Amino acid sequence: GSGSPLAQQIKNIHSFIHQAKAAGRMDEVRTLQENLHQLMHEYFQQSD
Amino acid sequence: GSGSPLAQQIKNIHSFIHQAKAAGRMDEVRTLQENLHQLMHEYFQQSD
Ligand SMILES: [Co+2]
Ligand SMILES: [Co+2]
Repeated sequence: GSGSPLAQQIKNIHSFIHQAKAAGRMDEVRTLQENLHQLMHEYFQQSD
Repeated sequence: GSGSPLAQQIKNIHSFIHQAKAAGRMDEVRTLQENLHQLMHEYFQQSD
């Protein structure tokens, strides 16, 4: 594929984590970290 | 690609975060999250 949709979502969530910290919303940071974790599982597949 | 040496380091650090959490070492989780953050900046060539 040429869209790299998951890489784009990862980049966005990364940015959103810094923004939530800057807003004083560490609660939102936690949820976004969980979201980033899931995306990393989708993107970085464990493989032989 | 997702199989580069850098991707392997990301996979490793990700696993180490789970292990540190299991050990109750949230201090180590934080340091490892900072390391993951840097690797993601390298891999996705993102700036803050
Ligand atoms: Co995981
Ligand atoms: Co960053």
